[PDB]
Amino acid sequence: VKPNYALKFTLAGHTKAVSSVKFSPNGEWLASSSADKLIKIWGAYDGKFEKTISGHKLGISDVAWSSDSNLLVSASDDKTLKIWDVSSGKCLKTLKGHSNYVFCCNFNPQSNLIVSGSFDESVRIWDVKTGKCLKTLPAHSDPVSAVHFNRDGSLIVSSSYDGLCRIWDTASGQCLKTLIDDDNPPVSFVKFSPNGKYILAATLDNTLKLWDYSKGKCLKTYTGHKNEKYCIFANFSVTGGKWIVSGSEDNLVYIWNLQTKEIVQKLQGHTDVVISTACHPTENIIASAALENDKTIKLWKSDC
Ligand SMILES: O=C(NCCCCc1nc(CO)c[nH]1)c1ccccc1
Repeated sequence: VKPNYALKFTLAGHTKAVSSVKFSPNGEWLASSSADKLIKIWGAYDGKFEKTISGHKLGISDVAWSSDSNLLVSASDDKTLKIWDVSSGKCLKTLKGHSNYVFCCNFNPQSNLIVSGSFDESVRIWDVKTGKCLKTLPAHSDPVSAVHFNRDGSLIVSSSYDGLCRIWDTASGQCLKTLIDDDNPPVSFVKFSPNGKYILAATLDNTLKLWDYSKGKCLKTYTGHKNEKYCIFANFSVTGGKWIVSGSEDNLVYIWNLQTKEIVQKLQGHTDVVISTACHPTENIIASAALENDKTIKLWKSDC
């Protein structure tokens, strides 16, 4: 079986490259971040522009939702993260400490913590309530491309242009595991599978790999897309068929069968690198976003 994702909405408004799109956990909203220093909120189902959230002094690389869909965190080239009240659009805290661009951020499931990755080669864990840094992990020896909590928040995974994926005990900040192959191409993206047993990792050799966390083994490889330059997000689609979803530097959205590794669909429409894709938490909906020749978000819908 293949999905049949078709274009429903093109979301225009960003004046520079989009960097990241993410659906709210309640499925209501899409949040977008951009080089234009703005966060935009859009209706997930009708594509309707809701509001602009402003305050960062330089471009935003990443945005992430709290579990209750009430807060956003953004990661900025201004070396800060900002926690936002989405309803008011107000900046609640500025997270200060990173010594270079903040690239990537995520809330833990409880949403009492935020994890961030920076070009400063550190991973930081922040208290949402106080806005204070709790820990600095000396995580990598090159820029940190991604950070993610597992399903219960007990673990962090990070990836770096140093070619490593590392798994961290959240409570202690101690490294549990380093995923190395024999080569070490830059790791441009990582996240845990919904059940937290696997890690999906992108490398800048046009390759996605599914890793067994517990064993430290590669189970699956997904190829045929273009990824040698950008930190392109990848997703587990779980609402219909079990797919892998990724953008591509050839301006397409790739969708693979998770088990077979076959490409099942290629979504044509963007006029630049598809940097970010997000899978809706309950509907067969994909959001895709493109760099500065395009600057649009596209919403797609499938019957499976
Ligand atoms: O990908 C780059 N710029 C596009 C915007 C950021 C996309 C992004 N991906 C993630 C994955 O965690 C977070 N944010 C980039 C790559 C190399 C050097 C400078 C910038």
